[PDB]
Amino acid sequence: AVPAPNQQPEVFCNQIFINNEWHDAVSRKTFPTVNPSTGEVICQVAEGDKEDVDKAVKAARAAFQLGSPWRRMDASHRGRLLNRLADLIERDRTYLAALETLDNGKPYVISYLVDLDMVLKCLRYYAGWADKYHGKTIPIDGDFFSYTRHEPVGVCGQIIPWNFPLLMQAWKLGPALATGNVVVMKVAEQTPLTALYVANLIKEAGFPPGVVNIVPGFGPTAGAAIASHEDVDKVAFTGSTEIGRVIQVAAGSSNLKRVTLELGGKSPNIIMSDADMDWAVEQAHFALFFNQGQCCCAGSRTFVQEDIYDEFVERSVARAKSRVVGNPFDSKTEQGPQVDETQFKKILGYINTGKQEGAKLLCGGGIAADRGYFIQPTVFGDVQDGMTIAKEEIFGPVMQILKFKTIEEVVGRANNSTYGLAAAVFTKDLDKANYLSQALQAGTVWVNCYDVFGAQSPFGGYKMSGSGRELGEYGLQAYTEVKTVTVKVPQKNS
Amino acid sequence: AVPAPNQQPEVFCNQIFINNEWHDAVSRKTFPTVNPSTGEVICQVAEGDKEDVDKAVKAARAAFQLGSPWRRMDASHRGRLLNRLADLIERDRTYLAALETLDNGKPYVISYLVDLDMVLKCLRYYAGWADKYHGKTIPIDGDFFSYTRHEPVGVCGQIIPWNFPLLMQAWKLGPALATGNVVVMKVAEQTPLTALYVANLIKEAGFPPGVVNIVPGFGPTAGAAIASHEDVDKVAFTGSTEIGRVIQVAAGSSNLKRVTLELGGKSPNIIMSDADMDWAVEQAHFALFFNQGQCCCAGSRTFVQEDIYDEFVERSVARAKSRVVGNPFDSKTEQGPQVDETQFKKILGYINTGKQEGAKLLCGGGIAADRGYFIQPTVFGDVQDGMTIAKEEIFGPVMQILKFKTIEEVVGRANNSTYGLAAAVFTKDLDKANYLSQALQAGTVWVNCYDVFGAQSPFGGYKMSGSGRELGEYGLQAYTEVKTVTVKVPQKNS
Amino acid sequence: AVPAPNQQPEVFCNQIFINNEWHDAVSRKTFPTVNPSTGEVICQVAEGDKEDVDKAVKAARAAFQLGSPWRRMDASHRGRLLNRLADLIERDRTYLAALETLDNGKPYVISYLVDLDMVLKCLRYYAGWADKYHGKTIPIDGDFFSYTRHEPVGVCGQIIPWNFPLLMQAWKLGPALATGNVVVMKVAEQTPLTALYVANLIKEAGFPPGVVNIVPGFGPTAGAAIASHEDVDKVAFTGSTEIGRVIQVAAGSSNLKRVTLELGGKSPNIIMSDADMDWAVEQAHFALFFNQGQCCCAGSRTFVQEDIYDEFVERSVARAKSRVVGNPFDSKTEQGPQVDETQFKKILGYINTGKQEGAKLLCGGGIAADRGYFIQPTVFGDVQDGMTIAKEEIFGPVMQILKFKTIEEVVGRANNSTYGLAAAVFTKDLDKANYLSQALQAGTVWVNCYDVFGAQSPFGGYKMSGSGRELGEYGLQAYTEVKTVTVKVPQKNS
Amino acid sequence: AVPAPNQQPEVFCNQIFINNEWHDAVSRKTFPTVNPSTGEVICQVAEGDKEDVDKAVKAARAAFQLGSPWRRMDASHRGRLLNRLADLIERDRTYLAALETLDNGKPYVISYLVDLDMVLKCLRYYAGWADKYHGKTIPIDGDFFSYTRHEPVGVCGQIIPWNFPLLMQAWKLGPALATGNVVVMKVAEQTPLTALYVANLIKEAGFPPGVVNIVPGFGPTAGAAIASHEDVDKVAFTGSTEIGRVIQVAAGSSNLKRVTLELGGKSPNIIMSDADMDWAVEQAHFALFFNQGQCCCAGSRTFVQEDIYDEFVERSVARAKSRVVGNPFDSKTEQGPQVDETQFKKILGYINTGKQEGAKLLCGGGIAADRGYFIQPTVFGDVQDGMTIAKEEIFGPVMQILKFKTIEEVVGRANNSTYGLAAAVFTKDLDKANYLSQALQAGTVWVNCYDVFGAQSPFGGYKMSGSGRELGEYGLQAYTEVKTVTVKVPQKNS
Ligand SMILES: O=C(NCc1ccc2c(c1)OCO2)c1c(Cl)cccc1Cl
Ligand SMILES: O=C(NCc1ccc2c(c1)OCO2)c1c(Cl)cccc1Cl
Ligand SMILES: O=C(NCc1ccc2c(c1)OCO2)c1c(Cl)cccc1Cl
Ligand code: NA
Ligand code: NA
Ligand code: NA
Ligand code: NA
Repeated sequence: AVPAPNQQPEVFCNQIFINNEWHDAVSRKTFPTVNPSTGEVICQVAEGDKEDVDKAVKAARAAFQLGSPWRRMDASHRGRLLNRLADLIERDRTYLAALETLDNGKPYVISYLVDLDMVLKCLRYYAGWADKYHGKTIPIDGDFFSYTRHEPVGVCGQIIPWNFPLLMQAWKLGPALATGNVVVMKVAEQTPLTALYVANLIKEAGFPPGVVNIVPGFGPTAGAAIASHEDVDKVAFTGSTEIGRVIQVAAGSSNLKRVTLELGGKSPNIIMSDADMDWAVEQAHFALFFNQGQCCCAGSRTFVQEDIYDEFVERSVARAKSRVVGNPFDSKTEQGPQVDETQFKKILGYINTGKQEGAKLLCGGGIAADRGYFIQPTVFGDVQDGMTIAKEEIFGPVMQILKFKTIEEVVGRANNSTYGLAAAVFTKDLDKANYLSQALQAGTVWVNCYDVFGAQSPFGGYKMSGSGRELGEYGLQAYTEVKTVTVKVPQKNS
Repeated sequence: AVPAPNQQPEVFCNQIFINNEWHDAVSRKTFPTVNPSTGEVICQVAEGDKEDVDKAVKAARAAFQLGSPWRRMDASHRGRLLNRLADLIERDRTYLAALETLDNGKPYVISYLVDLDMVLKCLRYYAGWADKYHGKTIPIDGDFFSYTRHEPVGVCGQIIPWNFPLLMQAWKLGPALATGNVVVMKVAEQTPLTALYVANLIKEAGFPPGVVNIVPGFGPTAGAAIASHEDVDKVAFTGSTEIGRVIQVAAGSSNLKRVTLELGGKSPNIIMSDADMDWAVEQAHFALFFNQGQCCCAGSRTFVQEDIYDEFVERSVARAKSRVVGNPFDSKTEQGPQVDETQFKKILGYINTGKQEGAKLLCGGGIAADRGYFIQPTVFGDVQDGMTIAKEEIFGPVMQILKFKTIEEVVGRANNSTYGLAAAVFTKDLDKANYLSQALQAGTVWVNCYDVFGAQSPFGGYKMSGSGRELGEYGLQAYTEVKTVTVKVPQKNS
Repeated sequence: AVPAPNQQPEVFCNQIFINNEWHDAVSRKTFPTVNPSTGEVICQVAEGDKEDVDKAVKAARAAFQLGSPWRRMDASHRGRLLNRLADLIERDRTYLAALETLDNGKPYVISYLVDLDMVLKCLRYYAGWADKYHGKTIPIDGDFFSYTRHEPVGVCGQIIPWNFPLLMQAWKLGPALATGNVVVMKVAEQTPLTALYVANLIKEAGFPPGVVNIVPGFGPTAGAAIASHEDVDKVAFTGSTEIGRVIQVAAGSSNLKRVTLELGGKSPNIIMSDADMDWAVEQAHFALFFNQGQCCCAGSRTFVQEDIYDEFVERSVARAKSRVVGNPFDSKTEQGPQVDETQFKKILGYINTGKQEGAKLLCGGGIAADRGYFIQPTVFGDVQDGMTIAKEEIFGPVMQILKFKTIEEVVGRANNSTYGLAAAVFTKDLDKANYLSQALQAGTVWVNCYDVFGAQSPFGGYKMSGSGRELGEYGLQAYTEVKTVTVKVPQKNS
Repeated sequence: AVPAPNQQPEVFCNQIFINNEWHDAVSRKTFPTVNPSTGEVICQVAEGDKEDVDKAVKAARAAFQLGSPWRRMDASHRGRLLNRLADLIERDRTYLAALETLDNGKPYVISYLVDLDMVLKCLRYYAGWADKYHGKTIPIDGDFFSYTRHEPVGVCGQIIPWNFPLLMQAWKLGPALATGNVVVMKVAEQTPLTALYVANLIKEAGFPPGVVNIVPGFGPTAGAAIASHEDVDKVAFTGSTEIGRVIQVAAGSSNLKRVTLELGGKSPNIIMSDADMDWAVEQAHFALFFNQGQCCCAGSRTFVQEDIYDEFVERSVARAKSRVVGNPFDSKTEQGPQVDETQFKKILGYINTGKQEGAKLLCGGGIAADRGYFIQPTVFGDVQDGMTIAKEEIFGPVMQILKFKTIEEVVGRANNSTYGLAAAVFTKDLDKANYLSQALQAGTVWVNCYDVFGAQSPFGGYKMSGSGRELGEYGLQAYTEVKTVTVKVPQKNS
């Protein structure tokens, strides 16, 4: 049940947001952001660089000074401000969902019902944590009173991706602001607009100036400037595994800022022979093709027990052949365009590679429209662990189906990856679900479902899929600096 | 492996323990403790009364005075003392095991491998908690520093049953001592001996005098004096639901002391048609017959799905007839005698009451030896929910087997009870297991097992099976008094 | 900026509230509620009794059924509902504040700025807890997966007092509803009206029918009915220690329902000779006289070190004489009337008692007006520990000032009470502060302040001031029932 | 009351420890470890490099395989093993104490009463955590059951320093083993002996082969090997801020392993004018001179209020001159030799800068014995913030005394450092205490004490003193990898 979208939403924010004001870049340069459905430019956006990041960091540092409005504010009041922000986002939900669809390509129905819903749920979840993340009083030996203070880490540099622009902004801001930090945020060049607008709403909500600063721009410039900045206390980066390597080195090279990363994956989706066939087929489709395949936790390795392989495959092809690709503003559209021409071309490449390395093309495999970055839903069968398409993140509507015989075999094959973001298991058997959930080396294990996120439950990678967790109580850990205070007392008693 | 037992072990402690010293009752009166296996007196025990509880409580109060050795001792040291006590108990394991069997009647092999293992594991678990039950520092509104101290509740009265004499002592002392409380404990007249020997070890381990005081005696006398005492801060009572209510009333009429209760049960053991038959049969036998059926969480309503009912009943009667009843010191014996004559008569009465209401007596039904309180492993088939034996706690080797058709049915029938201590579900199905464990109104739900206890996991009743939880972190809650300290500061900052 | 009050607000709700609907008593009976300022009837209210409670409990039980809208609702959505209730209460703040003052007698400026603000803060605080009170996964011995579910305790009977009608309602509803329980609430006959109007807002907020039910009526009838009810799972009572006793006995005689109590106190306010004199004198006046002295935690024993005694007393008496008594709607008013004629008389009796037993009456001591129930702020000096006014809760504007010499002395005297709700220490010295805060046997110790409450920090009694805690994370404990699920697994690994 | 030392303890272990066996370096190269009191070689030690590290990592990885004895072991049993290891270390206490003094130089009385006591206390503390670090059950949105498993991070590389050889080993092993990780440990070339002996005790204790592996060697070889190893999951480094940056860059350039750092400091010790003079002077002495000044948290900037400055300086100089230097095994010795030639020369270098830059050398200043790396207790007065000795970590017995006026001024000065490991405040004033503890940007703030460690309380740096915390519950975090398991259920209910 969804409000009709404005199919050409106006843009009101496209600059640098520092101290609750809008700036051009110091260089006065701009860059274009494109509508992926048409390939035409939406507008130019302020192209931030090191000098701009420098202004934002100083503004945040100022806001963080002992005795500032933000530092003195009651924790409960930080929660009031987060709740007010969620309220304003709801007020503007229909507009934001459309703007999201315009800049990103995802279907408006999904932006509205999924993304913006999750944004509201995330911010309202963290609003509640603001005054509940207690330190401890500690029964240390001797005549001492010892306790810990949970203080903010300080100035947090936050780098976010283009696949879920508003949701990722929320995943970062929620825990950060709940714990009284200040942020310098770099948004993706492919999708800067919606986070920029939310910045205006952060102003409207009443956050003191400098508490949230947003610098659009490129990675080799704006992003690198953040990771390497000498007065940034903490960096949180979501993006490719390859770039997460650059970030941590830059943190080592600079001021030894604390680092968390959310990176790529090649998550195994395991279908046992006792699985509910219909449910598992639809879920495996969802697991892979959701959001044009542009999900770090995409179920891009579908392991199917040989007894049910043939039928599972037949039903999966039928579903993929009937997945509607088209204008993201049409309510019937299941899959919009890929985010840009670079991804468009990289995905086509992987398709070309999968055919060459002997995988069996079951459907799709081509461009799905002559304008915009639309790709046919694609399904490869008889995929082998050694193939490129079975090892590398494609980040597109390309499905991999593999065949296995035993539960021991599959555990080994599933875990034989340098990735470890997520995994799933479909089975009716209690013992099989418990065996696999324990044995799978992944940050999240779904059982008879996929892509089930809740602001209550932590998310993050094992292995090279990242480190640290977002969401849940766990999402607060990376944003807290712990101070022990130990006080001599006349005579300690229990 | 089990050392050969001393079948008539010497008794060294048979009086009232106060201030690490042994006292006669102030009346000098004593009572007999009997060997359940023969019906003969083992020895006399000091019969503690109100005047003896008063002495015990005054001693405990003095030990709890601010600045006392017990109050000043580091938390980690209370932990060291508990580990030392466990070490001492293990040193005297073979002796304690045999004395447990002599006074209580359970098989020596079980006293040694189960009861004593569990006593050691309980004490060592709680030793670990001594210095880890943190208070909080709290982001309170305004210019204040606010925190909580987790202090001991104070003088705790503890009344334990006769079914697991040593283990029940450990479940009480573990948490209370870990958190720095002092104890006045009343032990069952049926089984005073092992608990009094452990008082010797407590002194030997170095607990300051008055920290643990033990008063053997009767219920309406010593036990009542504890529950009704004006200077006792907290009572923990394990026993029947009936006496559980005397305790809460006595607390309310006196000083409004804090109360926790571990009462009776009539726990449902649910076997679905897709259970592993062999496993389900043995586990169901175990679930009911363990400890001569003297378990508050005995699976005394065995619900079996109609499709497998017949096979289940045949296998269950075969197993009940094979159960060896004899001298608990004989290694072949699976079942010792009931704890005393009162229990002996009562259980026999219940069997009669069941042969009345048209339940099929399938085996046993009668006395099993002309010497001692031995009762034949009894099975009732085709039991109906309205029958007295399907409603009331028997506390003897009497198994009730009921039939059911659907999952909705068994849920309602299982839940239709004023008891809710435990429950079990046997099934291979993920969803059935999850549906039932959520739906069942019980303090503990075991899946594909029964009587699985861990010091790590809490245990306690829903409904009239008690309130509060023992074991786990949760067992600390009832023994902690929370103090908020809120301090005016010059200027609060995050 | 306090909006001008309507001195005669309209009454919209005066019936029994069940299933989100307004009912007359089955008996059709009503009782008058009085304006303690004029002594004249405001209106009549439905007089609920056993049969009305029974209907409410049934409605509550029905709303609690597995699969019901309240049981199935996302934890996070319970939070949304609590947040909406707060918004509506804030929308109607001016009205509720005026209504509170009409029925209770407290100054309108205080109803508006203190009570209402605290209600909003309590509700918004607990809103945040709804989806954050996690159960545990537990490293139990053996090949098992063991975890705890934190389930709602169930049908909760809440009996609340007249001193803080709206605030006490919120302190009870917040934790109960955050944790998914259902409520049958008995409001005070002196002050039923504001609670009933809030019921209307509960409906407007969208809480399912039967989740909150309110039965206005008397104590020995509606109150006792809830306490003794066989289908009420938990009872929370705030009132006199004497009635707390009846509540506990009732719980024990019936179904062993869980019980928490917030009872009376005789809280010591300790002023060291090195305290800021001006601040100490204002805070001491506030501590005793706030809300016409009708606070469970009133600083009703003011201990003042002998070096500063004569000056403190002189300043205290001066402050008491200038305290403005009169019309609670008049901004100039500091002190309204006591709540009713029963309290009025009780306070006059204690005043006479004080004079009779030799306490030095320094000011007031009598009736301050003819209409209503106004009492002169009264100060006794040279009070001794053995005096009745030094021991018993007066619950009126009657201050006790006692002289002490040493910090070791004052600890014993402060602690020599059957009460232990709160205490305070005024001193500039770090060591004196830490010494006293540790040594004082009280649920809350304020340092250099008094009556500092935060939804974040727990509050409750030691000894006979009650058991359990309200506010903070601690306030969730009594509203939770712990279920252990222990599942057999093929092979346990770390 | 310290048992007599063996002043020339025999060495039993001097090789590489892998799989509970002793190995020569693959290259058979060795290196001398020297007694710093005499400058004479104690013995040769296996010089491990990359190849030996690879052997140790493979051993660790194997011990960590699902289904291995270490993986299947009950968590409570891991605790039993830690406690057993502690008992063994206690058995060998005088021996390890003497060998520590022999290889490191610290006085045997301190090694015995401080280092080994703290090793015992740390290991016993973490033993208790083994089975108590619960994951969560989470009330996620929707029809799901969601929980977290707290799993081990896996193969942990641990690089420890030479200043507290045994204690640092325990600080790393306690948490890592309590949570069921496996370790590859690199010990400092200056002090490899006591840690290798503890490896024998780990074997004796019962730890499976490969769970703990120790590779002595140099930093740029063995250490860099661990940090860059593609199969090490986590690294914990304690050492110079300079090296810590190498560690974080290796992490980033290899496998993105998780990293924690405990680095250097320049901690401020703040003496307010109302401090207790005698106490403050003796504690300022201890704060800096402890462990030959070889403490990361040394109070190396002693800020003293101008009103008591002169008296404080005179008293400090007097105490410094009386500080006994010499043979660490002599009971009168307060200060042993520095650890090695490199440190010796670097300290003398800093003393030279201090003189060159115009700091008043008040006592000491050079070599204190003709044999061994003994340096005189040195005090510089009237130090200025800009001086090299006020800024850089000296890590020797060189005291900086600075003069200040206001509390605001000194906060700004103390916080003007890229270090933030610890700090201390001396004052009798409640408000001053609270103001400073909050305001100081340090990982630990001591009040009226210094160098007060407890296993219960976390320790770690702000800014460039490190990241992550050791000790306490917090110390378990870096050693846990969190897994979310989200399960579809028939129907979610509260
Ligand atoms: O729509 C859902 N997930 C889609 C999804 C996929 C990848 C994502 C995501 C949501 O959030 C960030 O990454 C979804 C579902 Cl089917 C069930 C429960 C909760 C949720 Cl949120
Ligand atoms: O106005 C306050 N207390 C008044 C008060 C007294 C007794 C009470 C109460 C509020 O709530 C229940 O009992 C108050 C103050 Cl002065 C400082 C901080 C927070 C608060 Cl809430
Ligand atoms: O002797 C102590 N500290 C000395 C010390 C200094 C630096 C350290 C350390 C111990 O452990 C690691 O770093 C000490 C003191 Cl005076 C009081 C309580 C507890 C402790 Cl352990
Ligand atoms: Na775009
Ligand atoms: Na007996
Ligand atoms: Na009234
Ligand atoms: Na050496």
